[PDB]
Amino acid sequence: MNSEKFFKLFRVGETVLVEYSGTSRAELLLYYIVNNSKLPIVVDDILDTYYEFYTRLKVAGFDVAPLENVQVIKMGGTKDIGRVIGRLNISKYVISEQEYMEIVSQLKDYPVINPVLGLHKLILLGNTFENINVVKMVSNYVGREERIAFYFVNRNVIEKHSSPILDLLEEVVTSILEITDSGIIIKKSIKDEIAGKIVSPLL
Amino acid sequence: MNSEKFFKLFRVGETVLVEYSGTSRAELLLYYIVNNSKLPIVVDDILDTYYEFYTRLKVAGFDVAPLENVQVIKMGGTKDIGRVIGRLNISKYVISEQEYMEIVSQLKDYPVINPVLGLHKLILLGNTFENINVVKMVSNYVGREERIAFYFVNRNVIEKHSSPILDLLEEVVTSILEITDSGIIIKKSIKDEIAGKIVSPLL
Amino acid sequence: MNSEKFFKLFRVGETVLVEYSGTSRAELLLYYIVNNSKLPIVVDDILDTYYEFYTRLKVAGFDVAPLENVQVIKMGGTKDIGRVIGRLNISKYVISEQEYMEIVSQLKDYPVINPVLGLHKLILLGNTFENINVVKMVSNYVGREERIAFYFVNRNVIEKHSSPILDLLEEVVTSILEITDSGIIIKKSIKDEIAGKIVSPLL
Amino acid sequence: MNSEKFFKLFRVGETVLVEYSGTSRAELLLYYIVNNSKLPIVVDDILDTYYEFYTRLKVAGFDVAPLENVQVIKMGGTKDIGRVIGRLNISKYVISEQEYMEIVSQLKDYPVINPVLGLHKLILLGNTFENINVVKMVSNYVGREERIAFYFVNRNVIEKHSSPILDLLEEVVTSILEITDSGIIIKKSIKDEIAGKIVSPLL
Amino acid sequence: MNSEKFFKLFRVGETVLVEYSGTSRAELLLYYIVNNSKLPIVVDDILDTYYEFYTRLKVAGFDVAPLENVQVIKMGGTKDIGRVIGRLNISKYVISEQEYMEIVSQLKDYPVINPVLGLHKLILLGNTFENINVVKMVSNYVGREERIAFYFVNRNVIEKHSSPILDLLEEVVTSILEITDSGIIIKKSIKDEIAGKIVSPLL
Amino acid sequence: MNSEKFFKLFRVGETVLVEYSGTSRAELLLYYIVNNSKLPIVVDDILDTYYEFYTRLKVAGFDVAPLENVQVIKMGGTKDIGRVIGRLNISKYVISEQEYMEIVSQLKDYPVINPVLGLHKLILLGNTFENINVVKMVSNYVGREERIAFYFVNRNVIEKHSSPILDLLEEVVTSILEITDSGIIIKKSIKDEIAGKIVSPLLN
Ligand SMILES: [Cl-]
Ligand SMILES: [Cl-]
Ligand SMILES: [Cl-]
Repeated sequence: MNSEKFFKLFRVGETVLVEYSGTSRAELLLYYIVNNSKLPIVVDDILDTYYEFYTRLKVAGFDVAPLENVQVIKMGGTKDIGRVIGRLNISKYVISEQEYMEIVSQLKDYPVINPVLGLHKLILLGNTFENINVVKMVSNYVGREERIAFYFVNRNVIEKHSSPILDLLEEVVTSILEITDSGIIIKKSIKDEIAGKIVSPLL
Repeated sequence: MNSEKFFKLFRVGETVLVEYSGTSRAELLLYYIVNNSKLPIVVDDILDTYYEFYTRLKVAGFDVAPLENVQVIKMGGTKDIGRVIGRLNISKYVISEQEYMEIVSQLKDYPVINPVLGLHKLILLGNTFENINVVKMVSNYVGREERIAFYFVNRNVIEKHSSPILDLLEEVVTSILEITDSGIIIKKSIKDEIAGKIVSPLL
Repeated sequence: MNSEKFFKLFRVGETVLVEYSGTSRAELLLYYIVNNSKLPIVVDDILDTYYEFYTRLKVAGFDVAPLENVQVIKMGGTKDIGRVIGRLNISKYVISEQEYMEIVSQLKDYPVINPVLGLHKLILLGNTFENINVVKMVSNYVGREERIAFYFVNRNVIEKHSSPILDLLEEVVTSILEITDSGIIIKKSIKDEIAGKIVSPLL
Repeated sequence: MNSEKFFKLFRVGETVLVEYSGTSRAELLLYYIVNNSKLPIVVDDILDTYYEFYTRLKVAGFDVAPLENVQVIKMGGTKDIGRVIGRLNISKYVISEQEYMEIVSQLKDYPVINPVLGLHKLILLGNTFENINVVKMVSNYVGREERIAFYFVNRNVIEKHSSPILDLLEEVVTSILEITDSGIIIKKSIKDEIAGKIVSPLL
Repeated sequence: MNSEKFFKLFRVGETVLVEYSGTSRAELLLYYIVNNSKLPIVVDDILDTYYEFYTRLKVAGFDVAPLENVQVIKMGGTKDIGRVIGRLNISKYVISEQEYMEIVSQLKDYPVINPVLGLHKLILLGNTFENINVVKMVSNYVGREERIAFYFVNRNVIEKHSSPILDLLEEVVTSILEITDSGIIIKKSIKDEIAGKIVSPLL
Repeated sequence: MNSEKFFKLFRVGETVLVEYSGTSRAELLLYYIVNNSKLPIVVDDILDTYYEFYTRLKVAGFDVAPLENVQVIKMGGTKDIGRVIGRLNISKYVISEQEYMEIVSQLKDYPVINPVLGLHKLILLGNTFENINVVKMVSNYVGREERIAFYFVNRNVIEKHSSPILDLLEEVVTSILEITDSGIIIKKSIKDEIAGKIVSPLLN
């Protein structure tokens, strides 16, 4: 389907959890979301995960120019991809809400489509206490109508490291998508009209 | 069913465990209880869990005025939602029974519906000794006629952290409801007849 | 069946393990055993577990006078229910054998029905060596004709905390009953005539 | 089946592992072997396990005189049952072989039936290194024609504590019996073909 | 099935994860790749793993001269096989990518087929933090058109040591092959069509 | 089939993993390999495991003279069974490869059937790092044509202690045999013709 038709499945302010595995080729959905987007794209890049998506798409033969043109907010890492507009540090595997808000202030083209890559990395690295703060990190932004956030997370990484943390994560978001071989399953949604349905937006 | 009928399933003094998961959208049931209750609402908000429920409902388009109008006793956390009448500290992942009673003594309109949110968070953070004190906290109030308590807990979070603790919790409460896709199961009840039955008060 | 016929399933000196879960509402079987008992009742109350049973029954509308009139030996705890004839301190999660006998001497008119509540708590809290001491505490009393003991234990609490202890426990007792939704399963018994059979004495 | 027939399944020098569970009432088999023995009986009583078996049989109504007349070597424990001809301390959850032999040197009527009770307790108490020493002790006696040893072990206790240890144990013994609800299964035997067969000697 | 058609499944710059187990005889596939590659072969030999593949093929009766003539970069280990053009010390279970780059600067006949052997050894040895740096090492080269890398990893070793790590690895590579008894499963590929298909190039 | 045919399933230089369990009575297969053998037999006895196999066979009624007259290289242990031609020290649950070669230097007959007993014990006793060294110890001798080694290992003991280690072990060997009640399964082999097949060599 058309890019903007897909976004119509969500409301401004939502936090969407996109669960995928290593065989899912999640970078394809990320490309679909960024390519020819009608709204401004802002990527929160955790631990150089955007660079990984980028290189995989580049090798696949995609035109990565669109990925290079979006604005990015790095949280750790040393490989800059896209228009970096901010660089936050990660202490105790969590960012500074103070610094983060000071960075988005330079944005004024709201609303924006906000993909967040690499959250599962932070979770794998920390203990229960630090994992809980990472989730608080996510729930702290749910509802801010400045954007629609898409948290791409490798489901298995989180499940196997700490199953309780995955459950907390699915609880605080408003919608949950799961990339499977036959398409994208809408596990949870604000619109009961689409809950449990499977869509194939890339067709 | 009627909201007046749903509440009839319980009697004053009961402690009801409401088990849910990340895909349950448990906030819908909380909203239902808050918006259809004819008694005063007193929420025990553990670690800003109420703010998360409120935020999810708000984004979902619900009129959340009823939520801001209830009385709230905060245990930890920093996000105020509703009329906060007390703030307790989470020392050793538990709360003082003395300081709590000191706060609830300022209430006169009894009985009340008392939703408790975030207990699983407390449990997830503590060890077995601390978890036991949390369970003891819950059993110490079972039977007090000034209210009917609804403990909303993310079942998976507790079961994966300490399965024994989840079973202790289920033992000490008088009723147990579990939210599923088909509806709400009454897993345990004072009424020996309803056990195992499923109801859909929100349809 | 009327309680006194239920008691005929056992022989004086027996130690009966009553296995239940949080959804069993085991307090119902306890009430049945205590109410109108023709044999004296002596309750060993571990860590205020008797108060929890009492409280759930009271809220359920039972006439709990019978529970307040039986003799009780408390092991730890601060909630007094019934005629407390003794208070024993808990050290390393077991009770002094000397102190216990020192207390049971002030008793006459044997045999007695001896409900023991809360053993699973001692196991959940103690270390592996203390868990073994708990089982040892239980086996020390098997065979004494002055009573028939009923150890009410939350099966899941023990098995999910330390499966080996449950096995040791089941081995030292003479009879094992398991409360299920369909009735009480007699998992083990001295009488090969009832082993594997299910009875419903509460009807 | 009669005593002599059952014993013909084994030859002198053999070490037989008798696996059971809490619900098996293994004391019935021990009674069968003791009461029906033309050979002298010598029991290795580890951590008062003989006393436990004794007590269960007594409460069951069995005539425990035959158990009181066997010679016993105690390893730890404080409950004396039978004619104690020796007492040994358990160092690091193992037994000194030089001290054990110094005790059995007083026996002048060979061969004997040697039941060994409570081995799973020594294992539940030790770590891998200490557990390996226990199996070592067991394999050092295999083959000695002065007796036929029957090691009664609670299978689940060992398996849950250390599965590798159970596998090693089964490897060093010459015969393995497992008590089930339908009868005793011969999991391993020097006699080919009877492996996998089930017998009911207590019928 | 084929010879030159095999390499056509991949594009220059790809990173191929080849998953196998102890019963796969994965060396057969390595032999095939080395012996049928028209491009230069450069092997990254981690902890003398090339020597193990080599000895196994030699014993199987294969002509291993082709294995001895490829260029090799040893990462740890003391068993030289092939033509060692560089050696790297292992520190914190990873190597200096900077020194590695210097070592490969001598290569001037690009592209090359780059088999990497023994990665699961570095993973089995390190902790989570170190395992992440190993995966990081792998993702850093994804897309470099100088070669096509085939990482031979014992799947069970990684999965059983750190399941989260296996999922991270599968995520960062562009293609994944899994050796099975029925043939090679293409679990992931830049070509949508072939994903899920099985090929038997060794026929 | 007699040993002669059985050994023909393998070729010199191979390392064969023989997986068994406590109910397998693996000693019977060992007896079959030793009793039956035109080639010289050399047993690597780790932590007195040979004594245990010997004792079980003895109580079973077998003639154990053939086991008493073979050459043995002890790796730890206290029970002397067979003709001990060497004693090796076990440090960090592994054996020095420089000392081993010195002990087999006295061996004039090649090739020899080399049953290695008790490896799972070294693994059960060590951590992951020491286990990996044990595996290296096995892979370092894969391919030496002076013998055909048969490592008798209690699979469950290794599997339950460290599943990864078992997979690593199965990887470095050239053939894998698994003893079951219906016979010996050939889980892996250099000879594709026999792979996956089940044989019952103990049948006369
Ligand atoms: Cl309904
Ligand atoms: Cl009945
Ligand atoms: Cl055959």
